[PDB]
Amino acid sequence: STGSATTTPIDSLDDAYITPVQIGTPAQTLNLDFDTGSSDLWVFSSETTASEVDGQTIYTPSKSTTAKLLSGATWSISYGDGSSSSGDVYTDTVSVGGLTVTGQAVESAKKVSSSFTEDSTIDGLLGLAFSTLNTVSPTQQKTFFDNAKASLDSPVFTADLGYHAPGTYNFGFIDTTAYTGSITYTAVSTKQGFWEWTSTGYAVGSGTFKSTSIDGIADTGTTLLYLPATVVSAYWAQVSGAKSSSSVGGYVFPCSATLPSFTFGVGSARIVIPGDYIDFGPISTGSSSCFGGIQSSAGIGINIFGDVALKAAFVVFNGATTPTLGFASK
Repeated sequence: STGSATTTPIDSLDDAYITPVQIGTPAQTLNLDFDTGSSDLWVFSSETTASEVDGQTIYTPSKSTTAKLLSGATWSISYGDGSSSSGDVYTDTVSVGGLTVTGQAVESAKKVSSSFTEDSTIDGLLGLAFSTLNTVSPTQQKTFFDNAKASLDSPVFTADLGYHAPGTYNFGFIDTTAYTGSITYTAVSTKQGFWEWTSTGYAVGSGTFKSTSIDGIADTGTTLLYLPATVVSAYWAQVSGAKSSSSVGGYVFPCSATLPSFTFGVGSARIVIPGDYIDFGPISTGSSSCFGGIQSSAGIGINIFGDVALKAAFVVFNGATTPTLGFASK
């Protein structure tokens, strides 16, 4: 089997992407944030504290003939940005882009933090990291991908995120029309539960490539590119007036600037992030200070190849017995 679903930016900045997902019988379609940096499929629901719901579409398990309470199971998750959610668990039928999993754990939120409430466009998350990170207790649950894997034509999914435009998540096949040149595959460590890999270096604009190992995660659920302070300083030094602002919370730059590209290495291959992808616009409406899309990872504890990086590539998440990651230009 295979699946193919379009993913759409939630706003004009590509802060996140939503993908429609069918849950239950008859189908309830919710728009979920596919997150290769976590491993829980959770939804706003009929159980979510009323004051914490503001425009989201909810899953109502009592209206699904295939929903079953997973008795005694609870979940609770905290994300890198400090947001969180928790609740109980149902199993139900879940379909993405025509690919169906029966008995998928659907984690129903009883509580969500303010950032989730405030984002009316995101009805929940669909985790695509390794199932060892799943938070369900006392019986850990598998991700949608893990459950689908054995049925897939090939044990892979691909992320093809758009820059200010829709893109695609495919399951079970590689669309050879969706990228240019060849795909370069690189080793993955699953030791921390992430799609963790080592970039071979970087360049700023038309500058020379610096060969240096940068361990990080491929994370579709993180907006920006978070890299070591040395790398980030070298990038922003090429933008007149750019500075790190503790009050704003990262590097800002004059909105009058033209940003240089940023290249990262994948083996001997190179992915180029155009400068425009690094512009996140005014820090507040009307401001002439703009927020940068490359930020320091210092204090996170890991480097993160988030959407800024991933949307410059066609990315293969290869879930074979020994997982790997592939990157192609597009």
